[PDB]
Amino acid sequence: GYAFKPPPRPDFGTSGRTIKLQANFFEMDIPKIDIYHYELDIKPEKCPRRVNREIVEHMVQHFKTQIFGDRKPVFDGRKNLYTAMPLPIGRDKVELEVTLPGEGKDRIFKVSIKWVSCVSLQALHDALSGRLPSVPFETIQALDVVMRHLPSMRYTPVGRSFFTASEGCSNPLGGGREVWFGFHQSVRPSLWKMMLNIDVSATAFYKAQPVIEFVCEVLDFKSIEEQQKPLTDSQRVKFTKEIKGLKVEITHCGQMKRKYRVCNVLQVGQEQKHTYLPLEVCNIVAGQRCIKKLTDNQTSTMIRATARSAPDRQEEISKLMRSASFNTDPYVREFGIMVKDEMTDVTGRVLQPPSILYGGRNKAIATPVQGVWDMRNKQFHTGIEIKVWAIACFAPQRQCTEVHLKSFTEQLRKISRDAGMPIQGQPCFCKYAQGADSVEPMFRHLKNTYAGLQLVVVILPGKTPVYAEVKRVGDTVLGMATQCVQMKNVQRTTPQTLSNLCLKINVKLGGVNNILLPQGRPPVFQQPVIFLGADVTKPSIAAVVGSMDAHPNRYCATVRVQQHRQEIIQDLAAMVRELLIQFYKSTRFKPTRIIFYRAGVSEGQFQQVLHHELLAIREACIKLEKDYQPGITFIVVQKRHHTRLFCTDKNERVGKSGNIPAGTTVDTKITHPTEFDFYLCSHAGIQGTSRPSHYHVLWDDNRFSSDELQILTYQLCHTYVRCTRSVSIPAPAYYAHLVAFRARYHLVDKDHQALAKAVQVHQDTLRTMYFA
RNA sequence: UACAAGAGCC
RNA sequence: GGCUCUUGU
Repeated sequence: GYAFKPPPRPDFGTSGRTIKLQANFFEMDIPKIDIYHYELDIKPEKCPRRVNREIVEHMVQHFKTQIFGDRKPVFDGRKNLYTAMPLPIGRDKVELEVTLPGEGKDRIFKVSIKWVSCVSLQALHDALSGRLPSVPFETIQALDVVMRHLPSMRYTPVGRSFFTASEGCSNPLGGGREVWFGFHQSVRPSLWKMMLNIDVSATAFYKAQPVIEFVCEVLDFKSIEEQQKPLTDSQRVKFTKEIKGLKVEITHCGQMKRKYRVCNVLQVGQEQKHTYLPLEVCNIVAGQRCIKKLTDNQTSTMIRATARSAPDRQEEISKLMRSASFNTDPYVREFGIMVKDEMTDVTGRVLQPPSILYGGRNKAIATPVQGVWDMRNKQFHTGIEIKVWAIACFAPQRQCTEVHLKSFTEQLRKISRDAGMPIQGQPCFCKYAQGADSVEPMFRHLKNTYAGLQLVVVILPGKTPVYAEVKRVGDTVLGMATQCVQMKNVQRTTPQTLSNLCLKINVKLGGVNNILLPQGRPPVFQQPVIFLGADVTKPSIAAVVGSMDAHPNRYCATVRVQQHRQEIIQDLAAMVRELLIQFYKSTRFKPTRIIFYRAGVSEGQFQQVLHHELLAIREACIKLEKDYQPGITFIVVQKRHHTRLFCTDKNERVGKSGNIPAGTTVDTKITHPTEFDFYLCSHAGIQGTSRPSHYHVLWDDNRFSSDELQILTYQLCHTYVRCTRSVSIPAPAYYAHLVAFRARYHLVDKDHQALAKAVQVHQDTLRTMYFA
């Protein structure tokens, strides 16, 4: 039924200079054997995943000769149990009773092992060979979890990651926090091998040491003898918050050991048993995190403990590939899996960054220095005659101050005359309001008093719903376009920092700031073209931005509100109806090429977002004007993945980060062959960072060649408003993120009546922006 | 919310 | 979705 699939890729890329890169991939030889599948029905399910792993280890170490023998399984810690060899258990569902011995009451786990399937590895063989259209994910998770279970004992796995132990090292941080610098282990398909994907993770952990030192260090009370007088109930309530939910165990029973469960306060387990453990006998076994409670400065320095440069990331993943030694891993090499520790050789395509045209008096050309360029006193295309405008500071009055607002305004108009704006005069009204209570009479006063008001400036303290109320009022009620600055960019200013604000408020009303070179433009630009971008984000968010003209700066935005915990677009018809009628109003020309975008989508949701975000635009385009179906170039970006690219022996080291140069498209040998995709990194040296941006283009209507698509997408990265810094993701996707957050705030002041009473967006703002 | 880049947070 | 820091033009 789901025949509305992404098309196969028509042609590989050949443009630009070809580079031989070293990706974040590790070559490995995968055999043709079939991995079997078994299910674990665990009773009870109140125990966590680590307790399940310990009990499965107990029944291999206790019932070796009956279920397994020398053939041994591999384990996914919640339900799944895979094995490369044929286990001697078969169809027989043994409801094995795990008997951990105890003080009278033994810990009884009722687990049943049942054969489910024999997973054919020839399916993934046909997948990476290119003769299958789509790569299966169940078999890629089986190949992932082949290499989990032996490192599951040494590194306690949560999510799809690993949490390393202190291999001869130590780390204190304070407040009961330590960093467990493991790694995000993954495997991704390719052409030749299903090469491994290792990225460092480096998260926090709540250690594996008993609760005496915990009450020594977390409550900062190392001795209770000095605290002779007891405190109030607050330490008891904090004890109830923190101590409950952390598993302890006994060690006062000789060789007989077991693991206990904590649900009451320390009143371990039920109150009807005879095993109660005070603070002097509790021992916490590893595997406990995510129930953390501390201030965020430890989180920030823990983020610093992960923040590593790209050559440092090369050395760290190379050290991890040496020290963990997955070829020396016993059950992995018993499973027929061996890896190649050496970094791969991948063939890529570095791109010439396109020369842009800015208009104005000179109309000369500026070229990017590997994805980055500055205007540097070069006038843009269409400046806008700003005559009357207003300031409505909705921060408290001490923050937005008068002489600093005057110097911000003056340096804004002076750098905007340097960049080519005819800003006429000071703003007429500079009012200093308080908050979300009284937003409406002064907005009515600004609408009725100053006729033809062009822009209103709003100053905000931070994340607060006076912003939410002013955005809802300004884009639904009466209709002035609201641009918002915080004082953190007003108090400290640099010419870049306010030049980019003047070019945000340039396009806020509407105008053209940049145009690509007609010689440098792809042949899509010889026809009219609509650049579209979607975003899914307390009801939830539907928000889509489309452009206005062939000159790629003028856009406009739509907002709707949808039900929560849903990441689909369902009201797309009204959105792109408004976008294409505003295109028709803007240029008197129906655009011929649709360039769709969406930022931040899950990898498994692609067929459903294809189903609801291209059939909806098709039933909208039959509703706008008859015999009008422009070709859609649907590009779905990812921006969060564990797949990196590293420079070839530092041949072209750029920046202090040491990452790869900008535009380095890689489609062969590490990207998925069988579908329509490419990697792209349009970045520079920032913070110490290794990254691409996976532009998995999900639909091309007329099936243009991907050589044109990648250079058009690189240009569209260099058609942002803030194109002064490399924006890495083409412009309507990031506009869509802004307008998505806008729809989010549009409904916070409060079935769907509260939603339906504040969605009637005004006609005086849908021609303008409310997001940049 | 000048904008960007991304480690997780919890 | 959620923030919280670091480095930047």
